[PDB]
Amino acid sequence: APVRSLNCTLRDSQQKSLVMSGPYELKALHLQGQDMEQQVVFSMSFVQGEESNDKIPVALGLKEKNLYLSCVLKDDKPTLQLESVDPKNYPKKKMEKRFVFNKIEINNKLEFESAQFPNWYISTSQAENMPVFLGGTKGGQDITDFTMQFVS
Ligand SMILES: Cn1cc(C(N)=O)c([C@@H]2CCCNC2)n1
Repeated sequence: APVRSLNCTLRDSQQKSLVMSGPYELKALHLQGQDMEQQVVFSMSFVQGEESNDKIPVALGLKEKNLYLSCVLKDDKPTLQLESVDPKNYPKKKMEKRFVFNKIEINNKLEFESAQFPNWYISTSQAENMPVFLGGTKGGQDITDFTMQFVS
């Protein structure tokens, strides 16, 4: 059958919202009021992959855009990128592994681990106006847990 998807927003556990910071970067900042329209709306697709009660493979596309969050090596390091795809072919149920995150329930919140790079997570910084990135160090003040808000 088709792939199933939900529209949603994400905020980090410090309650920063995610906005596009150019065509291919996301940044996290504290947002409230009129400026909340700036936040990115995701289409979260429920994709093929290893699954358990608390760990659900997803892709994170930008709603109304042929753009997906993507985990690749860049200058020999696992990195988060926004990658363009052929809009005729996406979303699909068998997304390529660079596009897959394991959405994990953690202490009433959500973590997004790279399926491609075990124990690398979608991360934000403490400071505002910094990129969303793929973090692979568990020590430090980087934020790896989020809440989801459902969108019409
Ligand atoms: C058509 N469209 C979809 C999205 C999105 N997936 O976030 C957008 C952004 C929303 C934030 C304001 N700029 C444009 N525009």
